[PDB]
Amino acid sequence: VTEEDLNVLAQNLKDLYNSPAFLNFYPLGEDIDIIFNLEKTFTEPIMWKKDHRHHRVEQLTLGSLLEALKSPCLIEGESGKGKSTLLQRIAMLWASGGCRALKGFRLVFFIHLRSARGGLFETLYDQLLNIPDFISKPTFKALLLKLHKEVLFLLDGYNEFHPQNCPEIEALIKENHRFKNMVIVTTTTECLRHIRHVGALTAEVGDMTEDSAKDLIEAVLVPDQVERLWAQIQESRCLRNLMKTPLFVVITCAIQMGRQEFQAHTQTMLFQTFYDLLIQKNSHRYRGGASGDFARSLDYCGDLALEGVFAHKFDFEPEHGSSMNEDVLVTIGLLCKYTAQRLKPTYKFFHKSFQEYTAGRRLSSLLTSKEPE
Amino acid sequence: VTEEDLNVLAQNLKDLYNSPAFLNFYPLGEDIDIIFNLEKTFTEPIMWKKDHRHHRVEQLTLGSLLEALKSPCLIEGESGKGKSTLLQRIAMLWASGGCRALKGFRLVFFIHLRSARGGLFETLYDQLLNIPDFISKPTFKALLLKLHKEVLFLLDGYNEFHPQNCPEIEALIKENHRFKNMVIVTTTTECLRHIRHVGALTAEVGDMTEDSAKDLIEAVLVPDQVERLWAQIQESRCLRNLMKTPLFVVITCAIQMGRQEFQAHTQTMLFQTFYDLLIQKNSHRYRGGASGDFARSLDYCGDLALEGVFAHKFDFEPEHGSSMNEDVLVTIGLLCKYTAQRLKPTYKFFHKSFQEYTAGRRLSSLLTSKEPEEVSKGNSYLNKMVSISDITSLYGNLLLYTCGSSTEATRAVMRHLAMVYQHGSLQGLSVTKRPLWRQESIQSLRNTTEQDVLKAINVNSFVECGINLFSESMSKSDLSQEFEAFFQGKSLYINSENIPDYLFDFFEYLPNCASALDFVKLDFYERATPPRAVSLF
Repeated sequence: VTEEDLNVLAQNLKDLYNSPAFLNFYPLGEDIDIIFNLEKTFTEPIMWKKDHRHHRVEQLTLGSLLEALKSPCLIEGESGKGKSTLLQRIAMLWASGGCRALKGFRLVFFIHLRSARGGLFETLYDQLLNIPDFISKPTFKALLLKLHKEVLFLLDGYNEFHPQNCPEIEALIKENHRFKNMVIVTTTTECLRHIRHVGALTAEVGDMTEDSAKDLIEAVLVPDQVERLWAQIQESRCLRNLMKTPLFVVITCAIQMGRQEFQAHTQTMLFQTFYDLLIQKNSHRYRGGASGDFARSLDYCGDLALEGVFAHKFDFEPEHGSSMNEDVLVTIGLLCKYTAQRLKPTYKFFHKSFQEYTAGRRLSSLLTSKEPE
Repeated sequence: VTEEDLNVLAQNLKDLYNSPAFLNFYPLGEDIDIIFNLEKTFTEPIMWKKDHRHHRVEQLTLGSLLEALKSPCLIEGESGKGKSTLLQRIAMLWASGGCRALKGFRLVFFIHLRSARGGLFETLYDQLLNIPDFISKPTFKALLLKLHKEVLFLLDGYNEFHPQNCPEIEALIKENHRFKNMVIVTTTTECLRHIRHVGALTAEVGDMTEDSAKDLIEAVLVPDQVERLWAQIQESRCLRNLMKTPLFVVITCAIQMGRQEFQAHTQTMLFQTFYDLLIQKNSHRYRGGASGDFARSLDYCGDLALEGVFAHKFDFEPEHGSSMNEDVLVTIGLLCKYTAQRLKPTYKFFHKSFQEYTAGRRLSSLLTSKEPEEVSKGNSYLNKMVSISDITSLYGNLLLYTCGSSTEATRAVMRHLAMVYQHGSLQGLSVTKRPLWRQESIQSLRNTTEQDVLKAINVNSFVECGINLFSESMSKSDLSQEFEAFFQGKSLYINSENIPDYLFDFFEYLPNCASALDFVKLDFYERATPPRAVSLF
């Protein structure tokens, strides 16, 4: 293998993203479905470049980010599906004849932070698989540098990231000044402060428009069924604004399988299914406690959850000492937190008010409790 | 070996499928026979491409799928013989001079998900066997790619699939974007969601036409024997629609070996043989439990089976916790399930109503049980049901299913038939529908109003149910004091235009109890010509 066939492999890269796995959503193991296939669901992402002060600076979309792009990305957004497969499809835009700055990269490689295997470049072979056999890893670095700007990489899996297989992960980002290719560095936000000193670019995924998010609802629902829902979020302004994030939409999308029109009817009972899903996600992730009883920790801070409605704020600071493990919920996403100086936890995963049902629930846990007191 | 001899091996592939094993059906170890040789039995498959929403999009057959084909297939259908050998014969169509898009592939290889052996390509050698000796596995992949679209592969065995020999199975499908050949990926449906993200094509095997399915019956049966059966599914619309699937056909096909014409006679007793066959298939597949007592789990959910007739639905959600193992039946096929978001189990393997006998059977299991209280528990399931009335819904037929199930015990059933005071239901029925008139009759001369039978309109509706019930436990003279009393104070009225064949049926063992009824009423139009009527008297 030589570099003259990089006009072969490049085409192959364009067909790496030409598959439903990239285009069908939530790609496994559920496949819930979160929403729908990514292409009908896909739209330009609300993002905002931020300052070092810790506040937003300008409003970007990828379409306007294309020529303004720099590397590494410290670009971040609130947890959920997030970067999803939409950046993958952004690559797919590089492979759909997209704007020139998507072709400003002769080769584009999707990268997986979430899974890794020696030899470490073969992770991509263990993922992308289009890796030719002649190219040793040194050869592969030498090859990549033959060009120096003609490759882009998306890193997928920032919380999923663990200590195992940790080296030559920061090398793409920190040693990017000598790796010469550009790259988009995946972030969750709990974690971001682990690379807040590496990336020449940085943006915050702003909450999506409610209206734009209805373009999500549309893909599975009949269009009148969507209009029925459109009447349904008129029920309340708190319901109407749920559509800011695609996740709330997913919360009401999971319900249409049995119904032509529905409500919960409570905005909170909608919210509870999502909490159980949260339990579902973290069962492998108990991170201490017994079985599912890590769940018990949210209950341990239940009178706290009680306090979110009650202390006029959904924001808390985890208790000093062994109870700091309460911020397990940030790990769970019940309480995901914003990196900031003198930072303290909040429930927002997008919309901290989402935690209102649990506060009502704790009261219920009190009402259905073993004794009158 | 080189590629210039791929015009040799290709011909050999065409004779791989040129064998009875491909063409004779169910290919081992039974060979039941399911139906017949595949060629007389073979027809174009009802399939429907589906959307990501989880509903059908268009109606395809393979013949129209030939040029529209894409790869991988997520194409699926309800469990049974399914893809059978019919796709194998589709290959055989590629090797029978078939349409151009079957020859759009220079080489076609049948693949077995069900059995595998290293080296893994030699599985095909251990199956197809036409694998030349020079071709190492790398050589074989390089060779296959020399062409990049000129090979098709059918994967056979999706539930049969296991963890052993699992790698380079998804490589044909997921790494198909670099394997360049097309391929049809076998699916069962319980399993499908394991590749719902790999296949560029996807279709749902729609239930076959009843009429088309008779082309199945024809291959073993004499043609008049088939016509006799054609009269036999006229017995009931539920029987008539059984032919939607080839399996129900197999259920009645297994019976012709001793008979020129037959019935079960119950649509359910037909259904029971199929259940036992289900037990037969899964004995190697006990998947927990002791011996055959995995069967006991359906019984464990027996009061559930009871509920399928009873909870107006054959659909259930398996119990949270260790009992989720109940969906063993999905593994068994008693309850196969549709993949879908927020999915819960159903009995359909094709036609979930098939489970109606087991619900009747559970009641029987209660009636034949070691003690009177379990029987009364079975009886308490009759505190659930109001008269024949419920012929409109799942418990109507239920007493039938109770009876095909048990003998003497249906006297208990006859007791509730005496506990009927509702007269069925009067909705949608009128004493002025039988004559077809809006004007005074002879029956009208007997009364001061236009109506009256209407009030107790289903007095003879009861009788049709009754002849079936009499017939179902084959209840002879044993249940006669009851039936003299059950049709008492009632009248039956027949039109000549709509004369049933089933009235001489009751007259099996008890024609005399006809005089429990008051008047049998007959309307004779068009011509005085009634020899068919008298034959009854």
